[PDB]
Amino acid sequence: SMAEDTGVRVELAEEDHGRKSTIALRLWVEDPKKLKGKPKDNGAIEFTFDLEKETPDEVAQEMIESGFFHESDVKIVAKSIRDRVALIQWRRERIWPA
Repeated sequence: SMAEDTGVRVELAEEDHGRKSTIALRLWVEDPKKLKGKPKDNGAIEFTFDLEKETPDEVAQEMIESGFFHESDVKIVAKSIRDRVALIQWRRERIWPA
């Protein structure tokens, strides 16, 4: 589905140089009214994401298993990661090459 403002932000922690399989990301809650479970506010959740081996759904599920979000918000977390990773991959394939 089209990218949207889900209430959950996912953004780069540093520039993507395109040379490695991993990128460094940060996730935080921008609008808690859009979540069924209201999390503790301990700041951004940092994480490295492997573009070759990992999916947005697996990382979202690991965040549920770690207690960061309510299980009824898993689809919102997964979509927020997916929207950001799709932009990173577009740039690697369609902009970054000479």
